[PDB]
Amino acid sequence: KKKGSVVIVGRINLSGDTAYAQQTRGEEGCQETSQTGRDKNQVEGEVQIVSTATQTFLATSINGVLWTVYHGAGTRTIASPKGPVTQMYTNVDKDLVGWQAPQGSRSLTPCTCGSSDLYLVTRHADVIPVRRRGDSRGSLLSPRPISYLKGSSGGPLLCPAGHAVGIFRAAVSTRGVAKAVDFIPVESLETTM
Ligand SMILES: [Zn+2]
Repeated sequence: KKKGSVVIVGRINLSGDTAYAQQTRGEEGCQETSQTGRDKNQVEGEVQIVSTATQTFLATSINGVLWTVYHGAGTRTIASPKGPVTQMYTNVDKDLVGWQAPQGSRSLTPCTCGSSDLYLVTRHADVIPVRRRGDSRGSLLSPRPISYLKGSSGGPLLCPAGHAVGIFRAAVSTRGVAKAVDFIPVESLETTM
């Protein structure tokens, strides 16, 4: 057998004054699209909700590349209107993969602000303040159970101006409580590019 494609199943809408998740495809259509690799749904926005047959997570467009984590996507293609699209970037050492950004998506601009006051966008459209603590680390201003972050890998960390600062990769927790986050800095994306 052959593994299916990653499938865009929704998005995190950041266009207005309120952030909210939108679903664009149900479970049945997702499984069919994963097998065929043919997705004719219109794509919009910067942060996509994506799914395989077994996992769901996020993917974020930055600089014309739709980025996500290797531990979610593996080496899978992504479904597109013309069929499955092969990864343009794969780096298991960074837990990073990327495809060409879908037609209709909007790309975040890489941050050049040098700010340490960040915001993590989750699959439930929570915008979580995060204080940057290193090249790949930031602390939650309000810790919370890791349950609330599960499924948000591939989502963005944003600066106050809405630039992309990094891609959410892993949670740092003590007794099931997430106190910090580990992320792929945008500079690591820009180098890979
Ligand atoms: Zn910025």
